[PDB]
Amino acid sequence: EIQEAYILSGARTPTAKFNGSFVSVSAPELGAVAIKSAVSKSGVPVEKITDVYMGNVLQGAVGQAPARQASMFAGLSPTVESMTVNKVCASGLKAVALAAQNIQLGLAEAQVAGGMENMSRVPYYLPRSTQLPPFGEIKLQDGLIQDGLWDVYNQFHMGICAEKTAKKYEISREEQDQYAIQSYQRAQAAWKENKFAEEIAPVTVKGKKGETVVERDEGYENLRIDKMATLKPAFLRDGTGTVTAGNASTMNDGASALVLGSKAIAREFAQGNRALARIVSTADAAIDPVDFPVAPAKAVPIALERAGITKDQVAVWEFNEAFAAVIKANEKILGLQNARVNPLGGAISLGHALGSSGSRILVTLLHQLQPGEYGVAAICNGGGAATAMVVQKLDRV
Amino acid sequence: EIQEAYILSGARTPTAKFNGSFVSVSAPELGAVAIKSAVSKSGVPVEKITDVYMGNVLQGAVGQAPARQASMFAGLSPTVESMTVNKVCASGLKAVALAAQNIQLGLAEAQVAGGMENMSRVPYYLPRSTQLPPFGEIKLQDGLIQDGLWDVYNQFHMGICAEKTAKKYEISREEQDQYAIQSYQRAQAAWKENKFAEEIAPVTVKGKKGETVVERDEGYENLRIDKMATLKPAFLRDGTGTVTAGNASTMNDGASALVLGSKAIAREFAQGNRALARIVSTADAAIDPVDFPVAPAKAVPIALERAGITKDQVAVWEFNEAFAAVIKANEKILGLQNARVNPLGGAISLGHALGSSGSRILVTLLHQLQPGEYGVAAICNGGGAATAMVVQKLDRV
Amino acid sequence: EIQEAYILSGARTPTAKFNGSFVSVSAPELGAVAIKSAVSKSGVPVEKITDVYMGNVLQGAVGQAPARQASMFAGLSPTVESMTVNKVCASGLKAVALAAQNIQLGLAEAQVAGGMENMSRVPYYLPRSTQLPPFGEIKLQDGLIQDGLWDVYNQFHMGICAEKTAKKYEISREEQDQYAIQSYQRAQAAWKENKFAEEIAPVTVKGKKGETVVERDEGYENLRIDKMATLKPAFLRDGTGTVTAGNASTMNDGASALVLGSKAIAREFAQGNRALARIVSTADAAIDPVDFPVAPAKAVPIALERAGITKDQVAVWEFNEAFAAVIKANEKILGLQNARVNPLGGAISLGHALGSSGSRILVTLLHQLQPGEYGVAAICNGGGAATAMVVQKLDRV
Amino acid sequence: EIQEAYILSGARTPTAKFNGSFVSVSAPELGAVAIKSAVSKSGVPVEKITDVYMGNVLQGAVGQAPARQASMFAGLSPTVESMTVNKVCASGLKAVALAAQNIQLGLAEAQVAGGMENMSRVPYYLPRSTQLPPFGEIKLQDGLIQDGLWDVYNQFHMGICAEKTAKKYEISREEQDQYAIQSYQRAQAAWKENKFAEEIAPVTVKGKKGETVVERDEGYENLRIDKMATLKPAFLRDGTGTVTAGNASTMNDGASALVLGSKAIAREFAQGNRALARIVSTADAAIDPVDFPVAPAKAVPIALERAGITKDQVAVWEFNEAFAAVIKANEKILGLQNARVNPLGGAISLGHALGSSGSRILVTLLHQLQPGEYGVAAICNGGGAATAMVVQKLDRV
Repeated sequence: EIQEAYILSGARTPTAKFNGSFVSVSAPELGAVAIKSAVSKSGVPVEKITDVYMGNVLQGAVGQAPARQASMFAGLSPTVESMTVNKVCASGLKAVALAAQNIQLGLAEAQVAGGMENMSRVPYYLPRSTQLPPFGEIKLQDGLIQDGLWDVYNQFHMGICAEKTAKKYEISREEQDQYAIQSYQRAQAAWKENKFAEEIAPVTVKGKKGETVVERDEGYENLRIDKMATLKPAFLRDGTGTVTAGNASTMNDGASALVLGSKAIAREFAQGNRALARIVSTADAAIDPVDFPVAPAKAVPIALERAGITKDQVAVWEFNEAFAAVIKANEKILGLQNARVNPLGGAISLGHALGSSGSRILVTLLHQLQPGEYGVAAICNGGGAATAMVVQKLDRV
Repeated sequence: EIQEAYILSGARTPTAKFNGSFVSVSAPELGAVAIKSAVSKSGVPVEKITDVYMGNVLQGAVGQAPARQASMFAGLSPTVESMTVNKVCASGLKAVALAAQNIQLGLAEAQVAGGMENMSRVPYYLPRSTQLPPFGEIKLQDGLIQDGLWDVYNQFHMGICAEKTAKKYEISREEQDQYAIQSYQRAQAAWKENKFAEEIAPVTVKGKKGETVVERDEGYENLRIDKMATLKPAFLRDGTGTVTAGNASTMNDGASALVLGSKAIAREFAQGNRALARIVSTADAAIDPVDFPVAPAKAVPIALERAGITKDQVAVWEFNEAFAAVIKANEKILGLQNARVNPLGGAISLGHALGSSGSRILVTLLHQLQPGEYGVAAICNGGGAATAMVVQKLDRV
Repeated sequence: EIQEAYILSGARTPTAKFNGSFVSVSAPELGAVAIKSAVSKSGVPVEKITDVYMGNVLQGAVGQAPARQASMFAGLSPTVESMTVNKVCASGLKAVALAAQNIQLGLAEAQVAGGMENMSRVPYYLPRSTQLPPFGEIKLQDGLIQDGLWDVYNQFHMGICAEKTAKKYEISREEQDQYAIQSYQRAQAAWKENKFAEEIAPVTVKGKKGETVVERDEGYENLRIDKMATLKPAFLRDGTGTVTAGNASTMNDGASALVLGSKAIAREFAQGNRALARIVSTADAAIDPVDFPVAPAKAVPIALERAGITKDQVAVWEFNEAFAAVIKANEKILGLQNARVNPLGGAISLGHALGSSGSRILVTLLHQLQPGEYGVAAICNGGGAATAMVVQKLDRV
Repeated sequence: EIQEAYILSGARTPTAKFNGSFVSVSAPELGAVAIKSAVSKSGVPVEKITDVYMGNVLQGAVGQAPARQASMFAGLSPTVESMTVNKVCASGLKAVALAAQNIQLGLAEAQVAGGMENMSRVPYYLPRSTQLPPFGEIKLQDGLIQDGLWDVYNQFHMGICAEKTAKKYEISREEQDQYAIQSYQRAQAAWKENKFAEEIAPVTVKGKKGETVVERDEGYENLRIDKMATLKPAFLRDGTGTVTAGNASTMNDGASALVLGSKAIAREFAQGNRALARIVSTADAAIDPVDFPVAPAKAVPIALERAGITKDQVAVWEFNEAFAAVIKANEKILGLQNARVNPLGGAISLGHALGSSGSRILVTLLHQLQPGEYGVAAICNGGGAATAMVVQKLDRV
């Protein structure tokens, strides 16, 4: 009596630059535009949707119950339950898996899930009087670094963890800069062909002078293939530095949302749906924190097993491009050198709104699968962990 | 083939006052102490536990992946997966349901779940350069208020939500103070008889020169019956105010954790476990944000329906005492005036560490049920929601 | 045996915009530039100069002993004594008076004196732990407001003081806005003909890529004659308001410095010096804090009396344009609507670096005086006071 | 033509501990209390007093025109002119020398002058948006440290300057501790005989429980002769260090004020005055910033020559006890190791309100001279400078 869960629809905001277009738009406002567009496209009447689960990594100053904000700003009923989920970078995918579980268990027939992040709006932390010294210099941490990008156990940046997977699998500066230039080109190629028009939910940002409609990603046109090899290593300055701002993910503001359904709900409302797919399997996996870059290589086989398919049976892989080194290490271990991996670009060129990325790569995946094809979305997360989902694209049922 | 999920064991830190015994101990350090104790008391080999789900509502400056830190500081393997959950005050119960689902779907045989909050260590928020005015006065938000206790939709304290439920259900200042007084007395009674010794995991605070072992809830000895009628309203000062510091929960630091298992794991390892129980059902439910106080009245029936039991079959009820007004309104609507609700005290007297409280009431519940008895934990949460769990205490499986 | 004191030099930095070209350049580093130039142009060997007195009304985060910093950055010997003076907006004129007094008493034969402010660099104030509340919202004062522009006794902006001087002496919105347009045109006319080239000392700003040389006042171009009449009252928002951002002075970053000498030093080194003049008198005067705008009307008569001259003998008046309402009020009381007041514009168009403006309007006066002419510099200051100096331009002796 | 100036009265507040009795009382309120007393003991009719000059080193968040605030809170007329003077630690004595100059030129007949500092109330500095990085950790400077106690040129504490002076003049840990023990003992002797009753103006602190009258210095009782030789160096902690919290100035809150008069005003109203004295000479001197400790040794001879007296004609020396090492070094250079130096204690035991201390030592010096005796107040200040005043105590004329 374990049931099956279907993706009926998917939408994402454009991915804006750090301190760019979405500075005045909170993560839940971004969530709201992704959820409004997902429910519209699902063909499901809003009253069947009973829960909104949204990933959000940096919750500081977002106000009470971020997920609940997104739900309410999307115009959903106050009767719809909600939850903000933090599996760091995996938050968005994990949220989709949690919503699927509600359907798999018979507890609900329709769900919305995804993620959201406004990195521009994460704040600095001032401790209260009892945790301040009585005199002398105070250091205030940036939430982006202390909560987002700093390993607790080995007290260094995620960038250093990548440096140590880059050496252990012999992934050079040149190999990394090659993958990054290719991510930028695939993104430019996909935008010229307009491959993101149907998944994208435009954000109307207000203001004093204007009203601007943002409908295009920000940062994918910034490729200077000249400069890329001329960049300093951003994290390791002991001579052996290979990760740079060029060949790593950028910080971004953005959101993404999907509507999920039972077999019954998919049949009645979703048969022609463009993003219609079965959730075949999900899997989480963890190893040592420093080794978070290769966690996906642990999660993917568990997911493939639970789906009873081989690697060769998945048409498209979407792995989140945290760092070029991450993709190349994971390509090596799973033997995916000639697989379709991030064909339209990834987080190096399209951006990384942390809480959203897990569900944004799923939205991108579903739009580039043919009927009957298996897809895989996998994303690594800080602390040494990863979430992978197997999806089968469908025309009906 | 939906499997059954069993609580094998349960522990909680003491609940320390705001700016007290735990200012130096981060929420995940507190988490690790409750987890260490729960796994130890479970009798399950540590390698069979595959996931740690911790509730935590105010994640600011806790550092990356708060639940991951709790799991590692507990000595659990880096192979153990984690996720930190934010359903505001319901976070800790929701985390237990989420872990139960892993077992129900056959994805794991043993879990740890619970919650943690250090309200002392919640920072103030300073926005970055791009959100600050060029000149003129700046307001820094506390963070306890902006993220914890401030409604986004009606821009006012959770306390005003309590005031409106107090008027609507004609719950008097005197009725509130009388419940508050009873909460204090029940907590003093319980501490005199040492009724919390089994469930409490002492915390070792490495102080200035020496080291203090905390094993006693702080706050429950602070009843001044005489002064109770003359306390100022904390939130509403128009003459109609009824909710005070006296009849409201306090801010607190603490953590709580349980070990869950499959039938196979309980049989082989937990026969006769002191806190052994079946998770018979769970329910989430939501209504208008201002009516969050009464959301538990909507969830409890759904959870009783899914257990196939009636109110009268519930031996004891653990409802979170967010405000006296909350417990009285729920007692009215569900007709539980003559049922055993919060027999040993609650949040008014024993404290409210937001992210922990949902799992803290479950731990307290399990230690006061006889073999074969049914119990309900229920907890309201900001944005207008609640979750309720039905448990059946057991000698063996 | 009271000796006379003469002015031999006279320099000022360009007045940069708030958050303009000098954000990187500390008020002392600005002072040093204006000092280096004024000692160079004096002809006096640097070893004869024994003291540096500099105005600076906003000293927060400037570092130890601002005036000292100015002196040392200016290359002057550690043997030179310094003091930083705060008479709010009079600070710069006051420091010249006090340096003159050293010469008037026979304690020294050569002094540098003047003023400096970097309002861009004025900080916000965070109370230490003993003056912070244990929880809830904190207000951080700007300091441009709290220390700079806020009357202590009547808790309102210097702007409100001006409003009450604008009503009392019936000075209308249109009368203010006329004077402002007039000021803006006199500054353009002056810069077109390049009149400030002699008095300005260019500031080389060291940047991340190259070096910029700033030689031009920033803000005198910004006249939109039409928009002036539609600008909202800045300070008084009950309908009756007349004072605007446009008809008021701006916040600015700049410095000014003069070299003073004994008769003996003037004769031996400074005959036919461009700036050469005798300080014939000074006077300070104070009234009610709200009436600080009309305080130059109490100080100029006293200063004339001590000079032993009549109003109609003074060639050029330089009153600081703190507001348009100020200049007009003082034109009505002294009967100067028929005299040369601020011929080359003032603080409305040329800016207002608080601590510098006193000595700035002095340098600007000395450069537009012909031999044997009497000039008066006068400057109102917050708390209800003013400082007036009478000079006599000289070719020799 | 140059007159001479008379001290007619002298008052100070008790010197309160850092974060002690005056936390809630702003520097200008403390100045007001000291001014009220000095005016009241002057037996000058208030309206003859035309100017208030007060030292204040740390003006941040004190509000506009600190000296004006002291004047107005004292009850003096808005008629009265004011100025706040910043010569670091020499501020209060320089203020007295400036006010005298007004009398010595014939510009006034009666002046108030002194200093004030609330080091408890000095704030931390948050730069505005334009001087903050776009992301990453921020350091907030205390303000006591950055403006008060940090050398700009060398980038180290005023305590490191003392450590250099200590080693250059072979002043050992034991020698420094002996002077500090002696300072505490002399201060205890002076308090047991009530030798400060005449000069101390008690401060009334309004609380949220009642009123407190503070009449006694805080800190002079804290001597533990045992624990003094066991204290860790405070500023040089590499093992080389000699200066401790014990043998250095404390941080303190306090204020001090004298009334000054013409020969004509002394005669008509101050014959008999307890504190009555002539200002014989005043001198400022400057050397290398690291050498500030020894700047008094350069300033004293200049002040003596201008007084036309020799060292031996001085009954009592008050040198501000910034560091025990500062006193012992100047004693060596000037050959005053056997002279009457700080007989009733100093800043090491009696505290050190920066802006106040220069005039505080002057009022202490006046109350221990006999008629016809010469006294010297000398005080080193940050940036490598000092101010010395020579007075002659007088019973009349």
